[PDB]
Amino acid sequence: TPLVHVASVEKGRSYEDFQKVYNAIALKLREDDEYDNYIGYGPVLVRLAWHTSGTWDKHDNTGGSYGGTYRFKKEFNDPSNAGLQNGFKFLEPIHKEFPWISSGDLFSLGGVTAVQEMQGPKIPWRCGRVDTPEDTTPDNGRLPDADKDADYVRTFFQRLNMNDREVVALMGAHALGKTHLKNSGYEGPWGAANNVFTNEFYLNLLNEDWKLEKNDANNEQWDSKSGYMMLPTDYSLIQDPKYLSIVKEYANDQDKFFKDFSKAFEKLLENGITFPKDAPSPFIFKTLEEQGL
Ligand code: HEM
Repeated sequence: TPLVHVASVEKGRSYEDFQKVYNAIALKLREDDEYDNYIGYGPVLVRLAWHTSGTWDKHDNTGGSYGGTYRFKKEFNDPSNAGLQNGFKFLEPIHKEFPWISSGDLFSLGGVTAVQEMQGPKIPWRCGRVDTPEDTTPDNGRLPDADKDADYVRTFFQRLNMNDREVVALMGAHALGKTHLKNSGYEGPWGAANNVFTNEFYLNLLNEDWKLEKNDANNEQWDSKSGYMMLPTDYSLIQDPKYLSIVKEYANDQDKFFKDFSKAFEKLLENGITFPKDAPSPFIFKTLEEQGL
C-alpha cells in the first residue's frame, strides 16, 4: 500500500510571494560568496535539493521532497548527507524571514534558485509540499554509493523512475562544486568553472586523460593532469555503451543538455507528489539579472 502526498499551496500565497523567497536566496548567494574557497553556496544547495528528493521510492511512495524530513535528526545525520549542514544553515535565516514556506518547498526551491543563479536553465517549480511528522523520515541508506559501476547506477535510479537519458542529464550537475575528503572520502573538483552551470562535466569526461589513483582516504577515484577528478560512478558513464552515447550528445549540444536537465531535475523534485487539477501552474522565476537587481 502507497501513501498519497497531495500538494497544498501554503495559505493564500501566490507567485509574487515565492519570487520574494527566490530573491532572498539569490541575494544571499551573491553575498555569502567566500564559502568553500569562493565556490559559494550554489553547489551544496543543488546537492541538498537532490539528497532530500532522492530518498524517494516509487514502490511505496516513501521519502522524496514532500515532507521536508531532512530537518529531523535521523536524516540530518545520515552519513550520506555529510556536508549538507552547510546548506541547511545557509537556508535557516531565509526560513526565519519567510516562516510560512514549508521545508520541502524551501529545500527544493533553494536548488532551483542556485541552478538559475549559476547561469543554468530555468527550472519550472511547483509549490505545495507539506511538512510531515518525524515518524515519516526515511531510514538511512537510500542514497547512492560512489564506488560502483554503471549497472549499479542504472539500477539505483530505477527506484527514482529515472531512465538512461534522465540519469545522464542529472549527473551533469557534477560540473558544480567538488568532493571534500572529510565529507565523502573523495577529493577534488570535476572541472574548472565549478560555480557556473555548463556541460563541462561531459566535455572533461571525454577529453581528459583519466588515471585511476588512490586518495588519502584509501578510495579509488579517476584523476587528470588538469587537477580534476571523477568518481567511479561518473566514469562508468563512458564505460557503458548506452550512457556513452548520451554523454557524447550533451558534450556536443549545450542547449539540449540544458533542456533535458531542466525536465529531469523538475521531475526529481516532484516525484511522489500529487498536484490537484486546480493547483497553480508551475512557476518560472526571474533571475536577479533579469529583474535588474
Ligand atoms: C551516482 C550518484 C551520485 C553520486 C555517487 C554522487 C556523489 C557525490 C559526492 C560524493 C559528492 C561530493 C560530496 C562531498 O564530499 O563534498 C557529490 C557532490 C555533488 N553532487 Fe553528486 N552524486 C550523485 C548524484 C548527483 C546528482 C544526481 C546530483 C544532481 C542533483 C548531484 C549533485 C551534486 C552536486 C551539486 C555536488 C557538489 C556538492 C558540493 O560541491 O558541495 N549529485 N556527489
